[PDB]
Amino acid sequence: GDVVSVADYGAAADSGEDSAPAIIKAVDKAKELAAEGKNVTIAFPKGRYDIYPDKAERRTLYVSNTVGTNSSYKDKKIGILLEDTKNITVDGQGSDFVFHGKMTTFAAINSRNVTFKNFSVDFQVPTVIDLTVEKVDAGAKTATVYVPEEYNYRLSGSNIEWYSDSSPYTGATYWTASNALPYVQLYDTKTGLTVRGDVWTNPIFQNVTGITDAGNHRLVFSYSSMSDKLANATGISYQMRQTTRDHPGVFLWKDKDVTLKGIDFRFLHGFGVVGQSTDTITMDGLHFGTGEGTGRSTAGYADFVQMSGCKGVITVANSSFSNPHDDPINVHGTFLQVVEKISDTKIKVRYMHNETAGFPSFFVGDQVEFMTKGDMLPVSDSVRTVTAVDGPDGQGGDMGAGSGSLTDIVLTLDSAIPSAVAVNSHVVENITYTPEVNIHDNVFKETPTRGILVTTRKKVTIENNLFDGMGMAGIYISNDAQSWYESGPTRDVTIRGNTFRRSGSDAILVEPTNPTVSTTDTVHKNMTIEGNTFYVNGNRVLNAKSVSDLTFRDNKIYRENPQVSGSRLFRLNGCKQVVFGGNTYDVGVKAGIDLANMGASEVNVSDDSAKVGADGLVPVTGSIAYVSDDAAVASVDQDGTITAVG
Amino acid sequence: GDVVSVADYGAAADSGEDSAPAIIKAVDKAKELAAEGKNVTIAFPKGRYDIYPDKAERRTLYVSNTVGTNSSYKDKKIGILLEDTKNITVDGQGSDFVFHGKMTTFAAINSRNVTFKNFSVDFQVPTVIDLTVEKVDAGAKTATVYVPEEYNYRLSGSNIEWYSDSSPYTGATYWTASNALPYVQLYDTKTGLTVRGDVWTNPIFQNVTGITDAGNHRLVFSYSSMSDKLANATGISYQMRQTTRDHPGVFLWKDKDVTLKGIDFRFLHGFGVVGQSTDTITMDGLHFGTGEGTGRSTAGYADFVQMSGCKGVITVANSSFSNPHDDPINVHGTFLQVVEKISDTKIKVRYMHNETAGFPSFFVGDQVEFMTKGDMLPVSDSVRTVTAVDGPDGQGGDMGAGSGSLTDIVLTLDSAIPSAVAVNSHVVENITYTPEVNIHDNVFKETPTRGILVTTRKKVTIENNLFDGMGMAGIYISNDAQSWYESGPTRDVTIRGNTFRRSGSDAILVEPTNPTVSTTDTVHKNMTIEGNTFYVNGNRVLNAKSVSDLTFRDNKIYRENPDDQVSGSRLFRLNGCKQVVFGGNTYDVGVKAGIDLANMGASEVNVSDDSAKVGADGLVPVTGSIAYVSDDAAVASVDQDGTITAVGLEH
Ligand code: NA
Repeated sequence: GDVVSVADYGAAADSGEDSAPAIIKAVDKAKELAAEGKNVTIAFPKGRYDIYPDKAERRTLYVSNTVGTNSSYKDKKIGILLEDTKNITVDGQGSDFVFHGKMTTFAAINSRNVTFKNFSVDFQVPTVIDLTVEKVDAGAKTATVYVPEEYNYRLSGSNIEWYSDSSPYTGATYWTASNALPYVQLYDTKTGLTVRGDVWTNPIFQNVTGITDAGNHRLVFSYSSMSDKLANATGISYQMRQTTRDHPGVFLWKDKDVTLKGIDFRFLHGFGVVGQSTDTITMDGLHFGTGEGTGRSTAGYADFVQMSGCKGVITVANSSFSNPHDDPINVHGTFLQVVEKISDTKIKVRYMHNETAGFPSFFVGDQVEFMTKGDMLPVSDSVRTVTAVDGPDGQGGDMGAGSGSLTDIVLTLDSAIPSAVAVNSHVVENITYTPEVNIHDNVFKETPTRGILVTTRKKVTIENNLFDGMGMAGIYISNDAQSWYESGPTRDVTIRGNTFRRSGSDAILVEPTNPTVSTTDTVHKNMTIEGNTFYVNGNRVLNAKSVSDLTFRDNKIYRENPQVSGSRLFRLNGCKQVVFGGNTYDVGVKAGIDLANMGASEVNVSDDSAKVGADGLVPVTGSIAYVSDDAAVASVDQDGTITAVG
Repeated sequence: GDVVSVADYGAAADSGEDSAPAIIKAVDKAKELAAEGKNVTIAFPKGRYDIYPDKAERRTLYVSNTVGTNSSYKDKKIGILLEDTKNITVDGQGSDFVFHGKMTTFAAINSRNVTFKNFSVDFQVPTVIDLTVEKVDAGAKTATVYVPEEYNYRLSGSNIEWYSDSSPYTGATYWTASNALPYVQLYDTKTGLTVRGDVWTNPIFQNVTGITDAGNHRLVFSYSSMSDKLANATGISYQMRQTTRDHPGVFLWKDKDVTLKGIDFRFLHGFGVVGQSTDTITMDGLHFGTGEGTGRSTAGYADFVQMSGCKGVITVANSSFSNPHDDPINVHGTFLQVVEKISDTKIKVRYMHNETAGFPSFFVGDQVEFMTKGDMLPVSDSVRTVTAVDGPDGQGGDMGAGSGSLTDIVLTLDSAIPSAVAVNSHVVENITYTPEVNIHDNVFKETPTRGILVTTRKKVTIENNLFDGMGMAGIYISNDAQSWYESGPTRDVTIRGNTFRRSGSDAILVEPTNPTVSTTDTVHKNMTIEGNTFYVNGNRVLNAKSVSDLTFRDNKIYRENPDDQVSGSRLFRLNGCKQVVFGGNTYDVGVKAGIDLANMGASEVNVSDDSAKVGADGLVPVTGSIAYVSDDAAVASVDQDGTITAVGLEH
């Protein structure tokens, strides 16, 4: 089909000029051709392109999991915007896109069969400031801090004043900050592990007396007092930032069949890639991670991939994720709480978490289901179809008659709702906007939080991924109408063929946040965890709450560093019909199962070495153990309990 | 009956002279008459009697829960010893006995129907040193410390040197120490609560730069800096001591029908009242606590009452317990571990904890039962009778052939032991030496640890007691072959009509220490908790592990401070229990009448006749269909499971 080259609309490769106006003109041309029925490629002759926010498209938008209703951030600048169109591929052809200030890099709204491919994404001055403590001198009370080339600063006594680049149009500085930015997390240059410590206390900026420029991108800080934190800082990168998610990194809203492939995300400001009310998104060969040509380490200001209230198939494939400041992937919807029963067929529901509000979670024709918050179980026979929606449209206007509030949506339903549905005790899930999820052949590393969060009732496959060094659970499946109000329950989860290394916590945590644990129904159903390799070092493999038909089979559990310290490998809390079979365990791990809110009759270990209600410490295999005559023998009984240590 | 007066053997009441020799002479006379079949009273004309260790009876003795085999402490001085006799009553007639140095106060060994009554027990210089920080001055970096009159000290430099009184025979001081003794616990004079903090770090004695005598029993300590601990020390009494239990406070070994009554224990050195392999001990009207005529606060160097491997009936009645340095009461036996199967009818068993060893836990004719340590369950059909014993006799000699070790006993059994019994995996309990227990109408306060420990298969009744301020569980029922090796499983426990106030932890904790939670049989059986009152403030009422036939009924649960998602624990936790019934309990508004479950499902728990909720908070809402709420208070809406659904402000 047709090719639209940005060079024909004012944007030369490697020009040092602002390409934002030319890109708008190229997109306008592409949409003209697409409206005639053509398949269009917007091509970027390979090179660097700078994209500034000043003249970029501006839209009022309410974006899941960012800033909720906050009027100070409701307007977004968007570097490349495909709006109300179809059949357009943005082909960077290997170009490097450099964005400026605070803005969204690219976005598609109300569009179908759109693709973004083959470019890198970066910011001139990233809004996460990565400072590495290269050496500390407790005697002189100094610290030598490496400041990457990208950042601009002015020294003023004991103060350092950070600033971005400036607008070419007005000379205004896009942003400034002073000394320690609000949040900091820790990347150990030695181990490659990223963790959250005390995120609100940066030891670089504690008791500073003066700063001097030692040249070659190094500063020397001087301190009145030498705290223990600072004394141990050698080799630690302190990655600091504001936490306001003022823009999504990428926004895919009310689209259908979106593809992102072959994109190198070297830095995303504000948030990650946000899919919202979109049918089918494919993410293939994405690399979230700083390049070779930078001393920076942060690639994400927050999460990498957020798929909120989507449907169709969400695919994440052949991609890598390194150093976000929050979870790499979260696929979820939003529970809204019943706050008024207007009639048997009409209810007002409310966004209860202050970072998710202001956009539609319901359209006419969608199906919804009601849940009781306390046990997080569905109301029997509570599926209804939406026949009218009055509330925010996500752009500052009204759907239907509107609701008068960015947090409230009035729904009319096709028949009377169950009489038990009441204000505050019940929430509503849009069950039409639940996606199938296929996350396979990816690499997750340098992550302080969880690896993957996924909560959908459709088919979930998490397969052949490597999780290396997740600071919290590798995979986390919740379902929550307590703090986060993220739906929904799972019905078909397969976790297969993954490897878990250097787990900072449980490898797999299933923890819906219901305070009431039902002993007769479960929140989640039909979960299979098979063929995985778990390297363990004192944390659990599986900690699962309120799952029925849970199978853990044919996995391999190895000690990472090959009376007994560490947790039993397994914990089950209010589960039903649990089956263990065919797993292999290294000698010396606690292949045992802690039980909460349930008895042993619901756990079948007849085909496995794991022990219910005991340590299950795995002894040497066979009837004869070969032991050095200078080593001690710990005798292990048939439940995996040590009886004596010589 | 005949009377033997200590005043006829050289004792002079209120003389300050050593009465130990006169007491020995008087006991020798009483034993003569007792052997003639007479019922004898040994009488003390009312007054103060001083009893020194120098000329007191000395006995090699191995004493449960003190120092085990340690040869440095095997010999005990005993102020009043009834040995190998019967039908003797020591009647103090209201006298005050003051002991000196480090010694056991009184003891009865291998004696029948003996009584001690009607005296107070104290030490000239107690071996617990109670120091009260009365004032702190952060700017001056000083603390003003009250030192009770009873203690002797000298200051040298920034050091304080403690010393006892001196022997009247040799002139030598019985003991000395400097600065902080090894262990300290905290009595808050404001609240009456006693706790353990960092017991190995005394803030009075960190960073001291000077000590000044300020007169009237006060010292001013000066410091190079003021730690947060010391800054907040005002009104806290720091009760410090060594921990070596070199003597039992009282020792009742191999007796039958012993009575202690109307005794005021103002201070016991070394350990508490120890019953050991004794059949029936009655304790009635005992008051463990410092009197009103001292500034001291510690009454016990460690525990108050230890009944180790006894049988018959153990009664503790009408008594009070204030400020020990360990649990007021522990009734238990000792598990010994199988360490050698010599034949199908002969085994060697071993004392595994280093503070309990060197004495017999088995006698010919006793019955024993075998347990698997992992799940702490009995081995089926494993009750056997002892036909021979080779091991320590408790005073440094051999029973039978001996065993060659103070920790090891060789038992011969009447028939072959079960074949599943093996070395190390199995332990033995003497089930003959398991007592009935009746603890009633007592008061427990000012206690940093647990109130009552009891592990016996015989009938247990804990009834109409007051527990106020226990730092740890009020009642603790374990059964342990893991660290402490204290037996045994319970079969008939009733906890009735008690009141628990200011509970530092769970009110009642049942926690055998089996690492394996058997899914079939329970460690404990038949436990009824009824008619008690629990004042609660965020801790649990009942935390029970591995009990079958557990009934919690007709109790009253009140909020301790009736002015105030939700903080505090659910009131109940059950771990591997069976056939549990809750019924007829009453709960104040705002308590979490909910039940946490571990290693068990909800169908084991019958709450049909109760408000408690399984697997939910069970927060108790305002009673009735109308709630009267101030229009400046918020409403928290509570669902049927006791879970909060919303918190308003707008009603
Ligand atoms: Na088309």
